[PDB]
Amino acid sequence: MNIFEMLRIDEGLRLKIYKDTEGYYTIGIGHLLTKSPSLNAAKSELDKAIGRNTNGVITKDEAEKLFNQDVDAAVRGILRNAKLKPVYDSLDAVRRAAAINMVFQMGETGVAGFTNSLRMLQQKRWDEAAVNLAKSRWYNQTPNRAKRVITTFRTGTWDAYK
Ligand SMILES: Cc1cccc(CN=[N+]=[N-])c1
Repeated sequence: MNIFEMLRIDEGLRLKIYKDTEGYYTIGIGHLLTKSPSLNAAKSELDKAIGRNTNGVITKDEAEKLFNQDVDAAVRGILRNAKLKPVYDSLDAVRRAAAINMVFQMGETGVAGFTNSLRMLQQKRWDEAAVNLAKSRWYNQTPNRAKRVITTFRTGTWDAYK
C-alpha cells in the first residue's frame, strides 16, 4: 500500500464524467472538474485538463495522468501551507498518506476546521486525534472512507486498506 493505491481504493476509477459524493462533476480517479452545475462547463474543464476534445470520456492512462498530478499538487500544497506543513513533517510516511488523502478529498479549505485534530496529531495523541477527527461533517457524510483514514491515523498501519 501507498498513497496512490489508497486513493485509488477510496476514489475508484471511472472513465466518463460522473458526479462525486457532493454532486460535483468529476472524472477518473476523483479528479474534480468543477463545482459548477453546468455539464458543458465540466466538459470544457475536462478538455482543458487533458489537452484534447474528449467529449466527456477519457482513457485509463489519461485518468492516471490527472491522478498523479492531483496527488503531487496535494502534497506540494500541504508543504506551502504554514498550518499544515509542521504537522505533515512531524508524521511518519503512513500517516502522511492519510493526511494527503484528506486534503485530496476536501482541499486545504476543507480542513480549515480541523485545527484541534491537527494539534492532537502533532502531539501524537493518536486515539484522541481519532475521536476528534470523527466529530466532523466529513465523517458523517463519508463515514466508511473516514473510518479507513482515521484508522490509518490511529494506528500508523495500512490495516484499514488490507
Ligand atoms: C497536513 C495534514 C496533516 C494531518 C491531517 C491533515 C488533514 N486535516 N486534518 N486533521 C493534513
